[PDB]
Amino acid sequence: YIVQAVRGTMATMSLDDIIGMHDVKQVLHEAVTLPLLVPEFFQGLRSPWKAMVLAGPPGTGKTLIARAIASESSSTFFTVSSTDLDSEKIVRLLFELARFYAPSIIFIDQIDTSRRVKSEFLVQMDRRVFVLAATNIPWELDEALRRRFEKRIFIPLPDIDARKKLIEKSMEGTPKSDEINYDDLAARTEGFSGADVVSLCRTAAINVLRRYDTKSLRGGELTAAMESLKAELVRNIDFEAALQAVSPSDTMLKCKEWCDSF
Repeated sequence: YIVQAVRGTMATMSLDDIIGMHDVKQVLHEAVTLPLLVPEFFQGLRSPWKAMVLAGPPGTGKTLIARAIASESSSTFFTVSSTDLDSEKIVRLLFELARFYAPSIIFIDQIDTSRRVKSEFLVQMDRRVFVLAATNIPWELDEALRRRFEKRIFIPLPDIDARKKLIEKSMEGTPKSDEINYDDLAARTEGFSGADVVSLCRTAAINVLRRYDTKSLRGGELTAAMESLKAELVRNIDFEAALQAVSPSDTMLKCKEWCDSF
């Protein structure tokens, strides 16, 4: 047929391109990578899980860690958003090409989120194909889903040590003064998700543009005032301007009360 949007989801990263999630990494490593590498050990009572759910706040690394395991376990990766916004003529091809192209991992985002959609999903869920699920609100039940996902992993927000290594990782490549304190930034970014840090750095990086006299309007013509922008450094005043603009996202403790209990 004419639906090559599935090939626009396939793949064929690195587990150390991810900062932190040390507990989450060992779980996904034992659950996906090891079973493929020592099958004689992971059979019978040690049969691998065929699916699990990653539940945590938004923007704290669920898609990166999903793609990383696919790279470490040499799995072909299938990424799918839960937005069918006719639609069902894809899952029976996604799972078809997933089983077809050896071991594969299907990551679907926001399972909380087109009528008879869950039909063909469960009708295709119920070689190796490991499904990795992520939701921001695991409170949303639909027990037909909460049943078919036994392992529920809570993936949390970074601590101050993982925050600093994130803040430094984002600022790399960008011109900046040395007077910047990544320890103070880490301390002042308590409660920030992983995506919040990038939004902080993307903001301070362009606060360099805002501290400029915008009357150097120009347009179409390149000005010495615009070749001056290339020399400008991100400074603490930008991070000060960023910290009062970028805010984070009791709110995230519900995933602990949901993953650790029923």
